[PDB]
Amino acid sequence: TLSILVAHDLQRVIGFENQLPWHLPNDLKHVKKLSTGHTLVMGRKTFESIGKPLPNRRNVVLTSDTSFNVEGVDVIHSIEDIYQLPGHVFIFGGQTLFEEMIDKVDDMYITVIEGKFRGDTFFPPYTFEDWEVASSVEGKLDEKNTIPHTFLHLIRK
Ligand SMILES: NC(=O)c1ccc[n+]([C@@H]2O[C@H](COP(=O)([O-])OP(=O)(O)OC[C@H]3O[C@@H](n4cnc5c(N)ncnc54)[C@H](OP(=O)(O)O)[C@@H]3O)[C@@H](O)[C@H]2O)c1
Ligand SMILES: CC(=O)c1cccc(-c2cc3nc(N)nc(N)c3cc2C)c1
Repeated sequence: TLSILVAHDLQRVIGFENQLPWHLPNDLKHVKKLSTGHTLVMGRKTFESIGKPLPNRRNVVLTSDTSFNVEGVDVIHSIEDIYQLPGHVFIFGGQTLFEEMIDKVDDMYITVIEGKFRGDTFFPPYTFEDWEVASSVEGKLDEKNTIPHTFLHLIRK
């Protein structure tokens, strides 16, 4: 299975100045639950933003930099390499990876952040004409999670 994993706001903002624009611990728990024991593929900027691989999954970084050889990370240099990765592979960002992969993936796990943030990077437009809502789950709000959000699993029709 090849899936997208993304959090985007009401206007599809995903990032600002190489960080996520919001603080939402519940989304990180969601990412942990979905991708633990599987594979994340991410662009170089996304990797540099987190600074080290996420524990307990295969971390794969797509970059043209042939000097990239980082402990605990596998490197790939072509989109085509993604198709050779075994098991459940999640396309993890950022904007450039999402744009390159949205027409190729089987499904998408989207956290819709129900607010409008300042962004400099975006998820590409998509239409529910093309995507079946396999599930839609409102996230719970509390002291540590104060922005409304919804977890959508979309499957290509
Ligand atoms: N909200 C979310 O779900 C989410 C998730 C992830 C990231 N983000 C945000 O997304 C933003 C970063 O997105 P971005 O588009 O600027 O960067 P990115 O997608 O993370 O990384 C872009 C880099 O990936 C490499 N790359 C992409 N396609 C390639 C290809 N076909 N061949 C070789 N290398 C390729 C290139 O690295 P080289 O230049 O080294 O060749 C390119 O400069 C940040 O703000 C981050 O916080 C948001
Ligand atoms: C430290 C850590 O796990 C962390 C910190 C800030 C942001 C993110 C982060 C959260 C994310 N959430 C979702 N739904 N999807 C992604 N593709 C994603 C990607 C990254 C990089 C992760």
